[PDB]
Amino acid sequence: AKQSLDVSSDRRKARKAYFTAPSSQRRVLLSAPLSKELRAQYGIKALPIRRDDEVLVVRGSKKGQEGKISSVYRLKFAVQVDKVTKEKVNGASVPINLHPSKLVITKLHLDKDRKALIQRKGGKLE
RNA sequence: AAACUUUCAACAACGGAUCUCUUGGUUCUCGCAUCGAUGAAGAACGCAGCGAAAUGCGAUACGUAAUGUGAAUUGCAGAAUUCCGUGAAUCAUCGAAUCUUUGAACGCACAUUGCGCCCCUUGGUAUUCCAGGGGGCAUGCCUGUUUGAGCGUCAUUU
Ligand SMILES: [Mg+2]
Ligand SMILES: [Mg+2]
Ligand SMILES: [Mg+2]
Ligand SMILES: [Mg+2]
Ligand SMILES: [Mg+2]
Ligand SMILES: [Mg+2]
Ligand SMILES: [Mg+2]
Ligand SMILES: [Mg+2]
Ligand SMILES: [Mg+2]
Ligand SMILES: [Mg+2]
Ligand SMILES: [Mg+2]
Ligand SMILES: [Mg+2]
Ligand SMILES: [Mg+2]
Ligand SMILES: [Mg+2]
Ligand SMILES: [Mg+2]
Repeated sequence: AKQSLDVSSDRRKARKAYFTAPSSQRRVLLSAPLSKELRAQYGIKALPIRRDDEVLVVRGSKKGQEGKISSVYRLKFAVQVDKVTKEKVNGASVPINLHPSKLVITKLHLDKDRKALIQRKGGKLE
């Protein structure tokens, strides 16, 4: 239950705040949990998702597939992961949009800001 | 007997009801006090690699700076060794700037993209003419400054 008179339980307001979120807010909204191995290694549970992250799909119809995130398509709230495609009938190959909450990060793209982000969230960085 | 006409069903039409949704409205409550001659509200015209609008901006033109975040944007195209970085982004924030023609709108005028005058500077053999660049020139009122006007009026003068 809500205890503060600053946040809203209004469903209409929550949906406007989701669907009209700018990209810097959608980055936090498009978070993805880590794997068992990375959660043991880094001490933290979920991070905002990145391009060069390696992921495993754990839901839907492409579950159990691997790849690198080809694109974080924040305008569609989606991630496009290579090796996860739809073969069209003309021979074209279109990327299937995935949600990061149905993904599991199995290898992070680490740089200085990601390391500081892990340490900020309390992570082991090991 | 058909055709025709009528009724009913199924399927197909016409049409967009019903149901289920909802980034909208409505009403109540709480908190706050902030437009403009330092040029507002409003208007017109423009601005994007491909845009008519909406939204945003002003010839620095869907923006510049600065700061925070930290890798997007994307409908295509392009750029993406910049990506362990004073650093992507139609991102957030926003204290520095720009801000066309206007508009209370302020040289005058305006059904004109009309006509002046002043200063500095530049070019044309130029203080005077023509041109370009920059800066000015409204009204009422207040305080002050300077220059004045009035036998309104006081001293001082062979
Ligand atoms: Mg990070
Ligand atoms: Mg009301
Ligand atoms: Mg203006
Ligand atoms: Mg205005
Ligand atoms: Mg209008
Ligand atoms: Mg433009
Ligand atoms: Mg437009
Ligand atoms: Mg600019
Ligand atoms: Mg940007
Ligand atoms: Mg913005
Ligand atoms: Mg300018
Ligand atoms: Mg402006
Ligand atoms: Mg005239
Ligand atoms: Mg005329
Ligand atoms: Mg006066």
